[PDB]
Amino acid sequence: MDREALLQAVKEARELAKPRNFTQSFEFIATLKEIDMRKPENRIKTEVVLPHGRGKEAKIAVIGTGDLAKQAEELGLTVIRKEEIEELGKNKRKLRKIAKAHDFFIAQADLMPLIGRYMGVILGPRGKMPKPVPANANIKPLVERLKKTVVINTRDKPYFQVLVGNEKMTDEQIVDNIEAVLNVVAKKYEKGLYHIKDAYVKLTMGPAVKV
Ligand SMILES: [Cl-]
Ligand SMILES: [Cl-]
Ligand SMILES: [Cl-]
Repeated sequence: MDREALLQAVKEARELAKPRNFTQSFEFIATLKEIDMRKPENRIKTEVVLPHGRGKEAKIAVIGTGDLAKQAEELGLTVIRKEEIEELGKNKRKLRKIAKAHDFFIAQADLMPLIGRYMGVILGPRGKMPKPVPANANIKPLVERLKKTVVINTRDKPYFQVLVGNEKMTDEQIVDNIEAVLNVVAKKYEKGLYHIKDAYVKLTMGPAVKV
């Protein structure tokens, strides 16, 4: 599965897709062979920074006080202050809304207990448990990475699908992004990309094109 094959798949996925009145995203899909997904160690749940980003930036919320909140404000992010944590635990409807509206959460490390007690019941099952940072952290670099980040998640099945860009990006960009995703698999298993059984590219409402 070389770059030429990937470009061909992206190109055809783009061409086959019917026009729709929204900007469609590119999705990359892979099945795995000869990997025992019954062993938890073989499962993948890994963030990947896409070199050209997602198409539209991921939305990030920050749970923090003091200078963490200041930084979040300076970066234009949703801020959830310490007082709001208990409130959101009460108002789970609102918490669901906030969870849906964001792709990643960053949290002041010392707030993790409070977050687990009150918000984790909603965030955890959605895979949006916050990632902790030290209270003195400069979060700008992390935020910039997360804006371009997608998650590869197989759960317990030899399959994943992941966002790799949108149609306003170039084919070359989509392929770079797909390569970044594949590198996770390459690094994960002893024989790496040997374990790719079949791979596909599609636009949101277009057909899946096999690589
Ligand atoms: Cl990465
Ligand atoms: Cl969600
Ligand atoms: Cl291109």
